[PDB]
Amino acid sequence: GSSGSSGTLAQPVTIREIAEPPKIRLPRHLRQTYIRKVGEQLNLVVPFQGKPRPQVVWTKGGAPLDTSRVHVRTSDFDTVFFVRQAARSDSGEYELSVQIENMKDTATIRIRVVEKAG
Repeated sequence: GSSGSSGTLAQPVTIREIAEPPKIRLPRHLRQTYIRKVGEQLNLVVPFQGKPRPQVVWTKGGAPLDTSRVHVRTSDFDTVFFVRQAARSDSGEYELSVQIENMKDTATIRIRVVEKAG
């Protein structure tokens, strides 16, 4: 008779697979113009998920942090951002992207600095 079926011949593809995809868990306190005062110390904890070890990239508009005066303590678990004094200048947008074997993620953060009142 005549049966029906699909299929083709072609060597398989062997390639390592990812354990867990990158995910930038943004808190509710970051989903809004971060209002802060000048001089005060900044503290931002943006947790990230993924495996085996998701990289953490920090950029301000497109360029990486000067990493000269800023103290960025990234932990396998989550990353942490802090600053001695929040100068009105700092006020901008912090983009956080997670690098992975064959995956990548991005995120935006709004930061606003206001001069103390007197």
